[PDB]
Amino acid sequence: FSCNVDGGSSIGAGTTSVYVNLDPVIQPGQNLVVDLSQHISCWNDYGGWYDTDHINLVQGSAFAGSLQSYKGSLYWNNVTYPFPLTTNTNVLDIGDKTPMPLPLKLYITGVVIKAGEVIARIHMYKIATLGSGNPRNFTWNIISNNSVVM
Ligand SMILES: COc1ccccc1O[C@@H]1O[C@H](CO)[C@H](O)[C@H](O)[C@H]1O
Repeated sequence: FSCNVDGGSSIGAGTTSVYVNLDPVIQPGQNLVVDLSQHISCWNDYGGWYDTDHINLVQGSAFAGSLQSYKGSLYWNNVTYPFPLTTNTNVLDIGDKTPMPLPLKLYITGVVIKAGEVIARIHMYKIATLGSGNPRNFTWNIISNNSVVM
């Protein structure tokens, strides 16, 4: 099982930065959408649904540092969860070698967000089908490319 970010080199586990464009200006009523399907894709390393991968997001996934006070929602694979995540999400099954963009969106409710700032840490868990399933942990550190004001 492997993923990449913005079509980059393969990732089998660990923490990776994911850079996103955010609305440069917001008013207190406005909530920011962060469509992570535009950046993260994963695939089965055999294809053919032979040793199928099972992926979910993990309890404890949350906003980072400054935004710990923020509220939001996390859309994952047909369900919209409160964010930060207080439970593990449903499982997405990955069996094709053709990359699947992750069905993952984050909704977030002067300068409030800095470019280069980690705004959320999303923990993802993988376990396959054969043997022990060779479980792996991924963390996606979501970082804004730009300032967001007000
Ligand atoms: C990059 O690693 C691989 C390269 C080539 C073929 C298989 C590879 O890893 C296996 O992939 C499987 C299907 O995704 C399952 O995820 C196994 O658990 C994992 O060991």
